[PDB]
Amino acid sequence: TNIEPVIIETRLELIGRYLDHLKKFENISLDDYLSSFEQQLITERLLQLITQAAIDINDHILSKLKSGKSYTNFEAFIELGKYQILTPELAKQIAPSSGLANRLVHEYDDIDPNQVFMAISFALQQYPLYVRQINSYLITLEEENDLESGHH
Amino acid sequence: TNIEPVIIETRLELIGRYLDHLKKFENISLDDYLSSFEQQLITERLLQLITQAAIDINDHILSKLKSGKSYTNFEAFIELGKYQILTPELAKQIAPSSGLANRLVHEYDDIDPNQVFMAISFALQQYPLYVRQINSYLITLEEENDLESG
Repeated sequence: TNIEPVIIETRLELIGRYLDHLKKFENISLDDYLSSFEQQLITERLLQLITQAAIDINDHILSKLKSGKSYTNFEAFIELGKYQILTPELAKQIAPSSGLANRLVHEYDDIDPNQVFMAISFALQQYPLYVRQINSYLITLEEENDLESGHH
Repeated sequence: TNIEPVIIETRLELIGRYLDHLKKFENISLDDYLSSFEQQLITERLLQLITQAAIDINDHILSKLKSGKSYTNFEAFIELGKYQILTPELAKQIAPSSGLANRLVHEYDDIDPNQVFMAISFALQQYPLYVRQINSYLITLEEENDLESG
């Protein structure tokens, strides 16, 4: 209806490409990761852009569904889970990771690579589910719109 | 004055680490760069962190030297040059790179690697001078602090 699918689809595509490259680190050992600033830089940027892309999708959706309402990045995930856009279970699991987009940008003097190593596996598990659920939401909206007004 | 040297020293140390790694990309060819997403990710984050660290230093300095006044990231560089904390020549050269910290974070769907490639060379030429000039400024603060005490 009011949401613009191209803004969302573009970001879902980028998240897919970011995840494809992040998956190359799925089996890296702790020792190898902690020894390589270069691999930390790659994964930190990928995690930052995945989470920021998801934040931008969420803000756009809520700007059309809950116009004039303000949400923190954490609250935005939970609200999508309340309205069946994400499952409440995924929303609650993935909402903490929303702080990564901020800490990797502004708390660069305080990045513990042991913690980022864990965030890699959490993102590879959670954000493919996020992409599929947002994508399913788009399909449902389009179907409901087609049913309401005939084929588009 | 009310400046906390630890804030500036920690960011200068981080900029030094980032520049040492960015230096590994000083002589790469553009065609290879365009073909490597991993090279683009590494250099993008290094440029983002260098510029954000400098912005943070500049914001701290000006929050004490010009409290109450607000500056954009571009204007913060120029103001430091105006007060000879940086040279006006370096401040003018380096101020446009200050937008990198925002574009690499929020305009991730609109990054031209050809422009980032150019930004590598600019940052390798300009931010070593920035680090030296800020370090000279810290020394003047320590000298002043030595006078006020002993």
